[PDB]
Amino acid sequence: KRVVKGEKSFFLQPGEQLEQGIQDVYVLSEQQGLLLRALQPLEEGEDEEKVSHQAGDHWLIRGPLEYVPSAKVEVVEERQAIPLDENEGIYVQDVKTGKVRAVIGSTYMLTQDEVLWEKELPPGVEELLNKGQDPLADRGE
Amino acid sequence: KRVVKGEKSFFLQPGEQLEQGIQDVYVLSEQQGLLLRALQPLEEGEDEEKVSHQAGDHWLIRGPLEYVPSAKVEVVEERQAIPLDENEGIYVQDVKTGKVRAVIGSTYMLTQDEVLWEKELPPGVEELLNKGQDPLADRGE
Repeated sequence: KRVVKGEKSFFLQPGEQLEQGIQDVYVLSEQQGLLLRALQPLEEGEDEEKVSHQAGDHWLIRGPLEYVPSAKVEVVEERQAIPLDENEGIYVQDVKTGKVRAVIGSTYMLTQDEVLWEKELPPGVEELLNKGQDPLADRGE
Repeated sequence: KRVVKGEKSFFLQPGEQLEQGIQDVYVLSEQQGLLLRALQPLEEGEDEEKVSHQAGDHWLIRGPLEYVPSAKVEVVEERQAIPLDENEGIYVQDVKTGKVRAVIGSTYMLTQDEVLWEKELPPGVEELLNKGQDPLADRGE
């Protein structure tokens, strides 16, 4: 395969074929991210540094930038951040280890190897959490 | 593409085409603003300074001026200010962090990365806020 991008016009020479038509590039705000897996060992030096991936890896792409998918890379998931007030939070689980924790405070984008963990409650505690906002008359009788 | 603006008349040469017809420019009062996103990295030095944007950014355009959209810029939203008396206010949320606050006083235009946050109340408090303007006879019996 061969990936062609940009303001460019050309002829499909005989033998060639477009894979999935004319596709449009991924522009991303700083509230948006891409999860994407490597099919083959690759080297992508977009900036001065060089990230080197293995043939099964994942990584996350976040920020305000325009990304065109390489031929060796597969896009897995589109991510957004999660907006959190101070004294709000969510429970995330690092599935590489298992360590579920609570991230609380600023807005947060789950990185690679993180998934949302549900917290489960004993029977009747959930009915007491919401009533306790103003349980006045209940407290009365 | 190519953006043509002004008192000007010309012929569409063969091959060319207008995108969406003859369009009219955005004139804006100082109570009106535009939210608009960058598609590609751009440089727009309208004044002496130079704002440099990335390929996913947002920014806000406010004031009394006439704005014609560039080819690299996309208009996202038209904003107005919100008129506020002293000791009135609204709850806005900076979604880049999450920090919901209360802006109170002068009239206010939500900048980039701000959205309105709803404040929710316990059951029965809302019925007591409005009755307390003159709760005379209720207080009596």
